[PDB]
Amino acid sequence: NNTLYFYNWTEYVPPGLLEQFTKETGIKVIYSTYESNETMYAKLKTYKDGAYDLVVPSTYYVDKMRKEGMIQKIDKSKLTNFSNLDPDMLNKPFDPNNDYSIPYIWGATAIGVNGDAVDPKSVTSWADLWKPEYKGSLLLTDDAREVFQMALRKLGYSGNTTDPKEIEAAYNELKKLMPNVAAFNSDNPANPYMEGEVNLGMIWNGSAFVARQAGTPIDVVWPKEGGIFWMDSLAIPANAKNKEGALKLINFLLRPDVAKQVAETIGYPTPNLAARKLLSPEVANDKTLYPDAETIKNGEWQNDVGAASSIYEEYYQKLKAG
Repeated sequence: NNTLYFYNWTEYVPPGLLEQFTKETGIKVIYSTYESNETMYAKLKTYKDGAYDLVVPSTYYVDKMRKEGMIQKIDKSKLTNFSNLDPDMLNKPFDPNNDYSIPYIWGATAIGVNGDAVDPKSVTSWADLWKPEYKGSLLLTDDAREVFQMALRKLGYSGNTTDPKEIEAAYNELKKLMPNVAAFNSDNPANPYMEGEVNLGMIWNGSAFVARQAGTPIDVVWPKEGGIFWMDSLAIPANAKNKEGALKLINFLLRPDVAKQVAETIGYPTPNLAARKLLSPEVANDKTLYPDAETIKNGEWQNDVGAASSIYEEYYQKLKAG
């Protein structure tokens, strides 16, 4: 009866959701996926094929979009399930009062290892991926900031640096890893491991879950230097034709049964606290999904770099060329 345009990352909405929403609301949602923020960005500033009413950027893209005037304000008064959000995902300084973004799903990037093929006790750090022996067998997520952060951490620098010298040094190191790289995948990184065309590499903790779920000896190792933490937030584009509907779609995503239902299917963790008490105990206590306080303490959240995004972005495409 109404139509809504939703652009989101690839494995987050499982078959059955959007339809459920439609049963309830009578709103028809035209769904579209993207595999990276860089992608989603270059699109929103050019076309319609992508999405207009609802998009989902990483919190590190929120200030930059907000500034370009790309996303508008969210009336959270119409978002009555907002109170279910864990308060530790709300004081963030890129949107202190959550007027432009709504926590949706969080996760981590770490080392995925093919059990029945490689000994998980043998890989312990990001540093190990540079060993000559992993030649032509590594999977890398197709994310500039995640690839830099892994090399940046291997060197002892912050993954949120804004120092071109540091970045450049990571670039240099990233060049040594080139022979080891079999693929770049931001679609569903578990896939190549399951197809078994890669032994070890980077892995999102949620897609390794859906893969185990299907019987793949995919083990997740927290690296000695960190683990890359990130969060995806719902935002409403400035040129949205249906912001009223977008706020419905958001409150739907905030009802605890919904979030509960998706998190058990896609494994990525929910910042929805209500929905967390509802989670089966095999999921809620899986430390590769809801890692302990000492482990987030040792990893680092991907944050805004500002104008320096220019350097990561360019230096990454060079890499993907070279």
